[PDB]
Amino acid sequence: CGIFAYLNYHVPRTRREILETLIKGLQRLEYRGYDSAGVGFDGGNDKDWEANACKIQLIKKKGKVKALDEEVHKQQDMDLDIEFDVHLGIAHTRWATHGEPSPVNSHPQRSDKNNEFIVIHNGIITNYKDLKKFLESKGYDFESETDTETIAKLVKYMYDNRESQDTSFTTLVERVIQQLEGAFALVFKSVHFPGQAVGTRRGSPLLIGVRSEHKLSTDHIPILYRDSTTCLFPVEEKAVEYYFASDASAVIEHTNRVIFLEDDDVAAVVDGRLSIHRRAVQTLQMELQQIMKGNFSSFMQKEIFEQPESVVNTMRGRVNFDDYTVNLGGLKDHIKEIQRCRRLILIACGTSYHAGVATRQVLEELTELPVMVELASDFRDRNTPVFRDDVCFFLSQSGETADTLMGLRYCKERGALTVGITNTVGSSISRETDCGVHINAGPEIGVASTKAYTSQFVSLVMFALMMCDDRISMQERRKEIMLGLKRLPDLIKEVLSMDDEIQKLATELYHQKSVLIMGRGYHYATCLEGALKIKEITYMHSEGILAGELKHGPLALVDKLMPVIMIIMRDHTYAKCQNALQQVVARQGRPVVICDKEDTETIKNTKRTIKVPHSVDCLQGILSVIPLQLLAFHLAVLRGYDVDFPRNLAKSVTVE
Amino acid sequence: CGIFAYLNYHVPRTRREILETLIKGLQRLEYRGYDSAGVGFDGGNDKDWEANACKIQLIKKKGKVKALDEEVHKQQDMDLDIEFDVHLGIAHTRWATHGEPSPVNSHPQRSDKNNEFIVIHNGIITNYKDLKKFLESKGYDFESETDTETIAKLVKYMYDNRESQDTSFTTLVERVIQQLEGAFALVFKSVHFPGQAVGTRRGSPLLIGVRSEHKLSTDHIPILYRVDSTTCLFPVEEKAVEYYFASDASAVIEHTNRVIFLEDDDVAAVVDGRLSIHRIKDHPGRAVQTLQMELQQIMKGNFSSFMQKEIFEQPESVVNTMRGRVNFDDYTVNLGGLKDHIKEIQRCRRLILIACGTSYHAGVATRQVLEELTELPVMVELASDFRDRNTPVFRDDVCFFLSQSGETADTLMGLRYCKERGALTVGITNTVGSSISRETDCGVHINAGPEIGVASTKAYTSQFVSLVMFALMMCDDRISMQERRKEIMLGLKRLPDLIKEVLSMDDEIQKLATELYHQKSVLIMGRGYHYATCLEGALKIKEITYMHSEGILAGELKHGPLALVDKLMPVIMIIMRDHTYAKCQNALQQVVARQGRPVVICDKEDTETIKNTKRTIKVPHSVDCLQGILSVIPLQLLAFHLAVLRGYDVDFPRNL
Ligand SMILES: O=C[C@H](O)[C@@H](O)[C@H](O)[C@H](O)COP(=O)(O)O
Ligand SMILES: O=C[C@H](O)[C@@H](O)[C@H](O)[C@H](O)COP(=O)(O)O
Ligand SMILES: N[C@@H](CCC(=O)O)C(=O)O
Repeated sequence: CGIFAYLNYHVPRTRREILETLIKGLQRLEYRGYDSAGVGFDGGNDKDWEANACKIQLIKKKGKVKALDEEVHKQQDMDLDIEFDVHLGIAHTRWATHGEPSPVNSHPQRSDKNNEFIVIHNGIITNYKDLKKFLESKGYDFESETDTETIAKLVKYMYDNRESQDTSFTTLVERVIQQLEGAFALVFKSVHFPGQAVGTRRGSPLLIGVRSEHKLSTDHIPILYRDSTTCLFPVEEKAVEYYFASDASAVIEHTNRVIFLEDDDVAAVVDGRLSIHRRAVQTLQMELQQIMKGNFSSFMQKEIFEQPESVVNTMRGRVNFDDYTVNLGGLKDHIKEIQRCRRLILIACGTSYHAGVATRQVLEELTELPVMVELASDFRDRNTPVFRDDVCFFLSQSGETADTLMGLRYCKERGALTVGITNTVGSSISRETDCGVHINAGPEIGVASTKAYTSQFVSLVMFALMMCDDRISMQERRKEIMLGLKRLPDLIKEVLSMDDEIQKLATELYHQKSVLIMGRGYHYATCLEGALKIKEITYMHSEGILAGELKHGPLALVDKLMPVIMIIMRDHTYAKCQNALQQVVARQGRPVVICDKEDTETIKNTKRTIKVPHSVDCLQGILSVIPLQLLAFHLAVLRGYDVDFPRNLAKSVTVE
Repeated sequence: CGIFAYLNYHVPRTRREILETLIKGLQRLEYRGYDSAGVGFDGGNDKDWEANACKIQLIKKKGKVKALDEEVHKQQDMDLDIEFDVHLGIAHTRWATHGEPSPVNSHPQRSDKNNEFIVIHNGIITNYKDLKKFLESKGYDFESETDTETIAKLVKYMYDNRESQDTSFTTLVERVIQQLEGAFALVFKSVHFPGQAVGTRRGSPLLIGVRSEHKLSTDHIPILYRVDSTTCLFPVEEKAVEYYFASDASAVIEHTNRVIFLEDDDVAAVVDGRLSIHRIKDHPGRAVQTLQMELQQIMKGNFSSFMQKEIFEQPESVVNTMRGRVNFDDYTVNLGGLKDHIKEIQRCRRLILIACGTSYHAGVATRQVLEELTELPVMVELASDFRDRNTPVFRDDVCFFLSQSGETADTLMGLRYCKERGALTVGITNTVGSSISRETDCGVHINAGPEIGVASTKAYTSQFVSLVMFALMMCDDRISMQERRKEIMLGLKRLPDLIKEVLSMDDEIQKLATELYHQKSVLIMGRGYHYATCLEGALKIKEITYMHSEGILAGELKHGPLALVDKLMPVIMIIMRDHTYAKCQNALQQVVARQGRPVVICDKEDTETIKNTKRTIKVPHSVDCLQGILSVIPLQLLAFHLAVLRGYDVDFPRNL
């Protein structure tokens, strides 16, 4: 789900300039949820913009944002020419995990048939059923099945029972959040408070961007508790443009000056002045180019072919190849205490969990500690034992995944040392961990993680290299690995140069219903992540099978018709991988083998081979997964699917 | 693959009776799979059995044992009425590895055209190439492509080059095995040692059954290192005795339940009707022990298949697993196999469960209750991956090895890995005498009865119960857990009848089987206590039905796999009444929202889901940590019925 609102205070914008700004903001957030969308602006057709703030218009439609962008336009009642000196517009894209993504269930919600209060919500209210029965008895009629409607029908209830004729919009919102349980990020708009917006959060992101050619009155808004030296506003004049949003990608295009709110911070823009109730106006360290497709037809394709660069960025300022030293600044004050601990636990979901499987072996090798890799959802169901001398890693590209974040607080309660491996600065997981590392792979827009996986991979390897930098016996092993990392970017380029060869094989498989991907050792993770990618964007039934497990049942599924992909690399499991290949062939399987270029034996005896360059055994997983990223991509194109917006989900599961 | 030899010593038997005994022995060994069988016995039709001991007749044939029996009685030049006071007959079922199936490549292999030496072999001789070259240079011509023939030719080489005219049959075999490499179980017969038998093994099971109406000299055979009445097994006051060599107790139990399990490099010899055990390496020996196995346990009975029998007898096998171990009269659990080690186990700091296939699923299915009741970390490992990674193991680790057969290579090698690192090892097995039950410090025999079916059915649920019972032992001193222990044990008390209740819904499962008859994929979704149910049910349907069933952790849906859901993909969901019930309902709403129409396995009294879901398999409620047994049985049956509908033989391996 995404939030975006545009408040232009004394900056004349026509009704078209505002709508094209709300739509453009949702496009920046569409990857967080594209099942439905909606906008909320002022209606009426009066030249004097003052006589129009009493009429709220809601345009909501099922589908992606492009379905809403067309619904907004070509309307017979809205005149897109009205100049507004002051105006507020709120927008929202929804990830409909439940029920149908109907316009009635999309946001902004309303509080009545006249739109006196409209709210956009990101999160879940854990007691909306109680709030629904209380509001129904007082005389409020509910229309939608969502939990957001109980927030709109309630802000009006606090308005219908106030004490003074002019209670601030903050007071109303403050009484609402006190009756709301769970997490939420809200942005209000009302006809009673024209131009005023109220943005409160609790367990969900919500920042406020600001732009103005004039000087700002301060850079540290003082949080208040229920004047000219308290609010953020232009000094001499009134020209200012605010940008409420749940992410920074929707605001960077307009300005890089935002104010990240905090839990229970009730921001309020009144008379064009931003004030917080119950901060720091800062510069974003992001360039627009980072969230642009460039010359690629899709974000996912860009993010795959940019892995040579993102790998370099992950190691930048951390790996020195002249003296073979590794230093992760985020762990300098804790590395000593980590080494005195007795166990590593890696906790994550989906592709981030695979990154742990991909590096478990080398972590065991170089730390000599037990390494346990856990799926966050299952980790929580079982109340896994955790102790004070456990070091718990939490791998999360977004840094907001629910099950991973709750697992973190579970481990903190038991006194464990917590470490965050994130791709998002200021995220919940990066803040609430004792320490952490920012993989610094750049923004990931494609729903299917690609560079985030390889960057997590490299990051966990760098940690392993630190944990053994005092072992004489492991010095040569460290050198081998670091020389591999030095050569890794160019080898990734070599893999990407086989893009057309991968595309050809894709034309041989796109019609199939299933594909089994088999590997072991360092490439168990490879066959799991490759199977997940193909599931996610192609919708083929791909499954990863541990090669050593074939003989124990799954091999019965292999015949001449069942597609099979095998991974056979020149590491210590080569002979065993060859035995698995022989078993597949005996069952009449005709598999595609991802192997090393020098593996002449495999290349001669196998028709379809993807020949990747050889790297260090504990790094080869990075090179062996990329062909499967590309394969998943091409298969999706052949089948007529979008690689950036796979069906039935969105990016980052921030609510469970 | 299957070995059987019958030695009647001063127990008169006709040639017919001997041949019928050999055939019957192989019939008990067919369930392992094979492609050819043969027998070796004394030829000649001289009415005096003593003059026929110099003519070894062979009858080998490609095909099933039934065809062999027809060839036996189809011999015009053979008189079946000759009575042998002393005679040795050997039989074999072959699973070809070296040399295609054929009469010549079948066992017994002979040393020359006169059959001076014959041998039956289970396994593979690795250095059979080098050995064949050597014997050919010495003037021995080979007639088969089997590695086994080198054994028959080599024993004649030692005989031909013996130093004295009276070198023992044992000495010859000792010199043969000292030149062999690989795995083998062997039974030798020769004209130069009439009436004598020599058995030896290395990495392959070989046991000896014994029967006599007279008292035996001992129940503990002492090892003889490189003779008289005080050193071997024999009937005391008279000569009559019968010996049964076999690679599987199933071929012996109908004649006797007193068996000797040989160990690696043992050379067991019967000379003058007396059994001695030799070795080349407080006094070691081999015990004559009693098996509680019965012939009825390895017979289909009234069932049409072993799979059907072993599924539907699970009420009885669960009861047998608990017999003598659970006392519902006073809420106590006592696994006798752990008496001398339960103290040390409770002082250890981590549990590691190591297994393959369905046995690994048994660990996943009990991980949570083990964590809960032991409060120790519990790590569940796939044996093949456990080996590849050189997983850290410590002296204070308790390592469990789950294995129905007790011989699975990766599981067995994992055991020896942990033993080297000083871990306390525990075997959870279902086969007496197996390697894993021997080499572990202690163990528990799940006592499910022999598993003859190709797929693990009762073994899985008996492993499940066995690990729950161990968990109940580990917390028997905790006041805070008394109630929980009582709840679990009253569930075990009621479990047999609840299984019967699930088996009474077989008709409902058949209806589901016809609905999936034409389907190529099915997703089985669950979490918590039923994660294992999803993985195990998915494996059964893969192994038995040959369709692409996959287990998906419900909590992982929104992280990618949910993209497979639509109106066409068959889905089975598990929703039981435990603490994850609300999260399972969430997963169901996520599937339905994407046009999925899943079949739900739920509690009988879950009225909400039964009304909102078309087809539901309604199982009875048990304790949360025991429901996995009830929820997996409908999936066992589903795989069974789908296979029958598609014309498959559920008792036929496939996995070759
Ligand atoms: O390709 C799949 C996605 O990348 C997905 O599996 C993702 O990994 C999780 O939904 C959470 O990821 P983060 O917690 O790292 O944001
Ligand atoms: O239906 C599944 C099979 O039974 C298979 O997965 C089996 O579990 C393994 O081959 C391990 O066998 P053991 O239990 O003998 O180690
Ligand atoms: N390797 C031997 C015996 C195989 C077996 O049956 O175990 C052969 O192929 O003849």
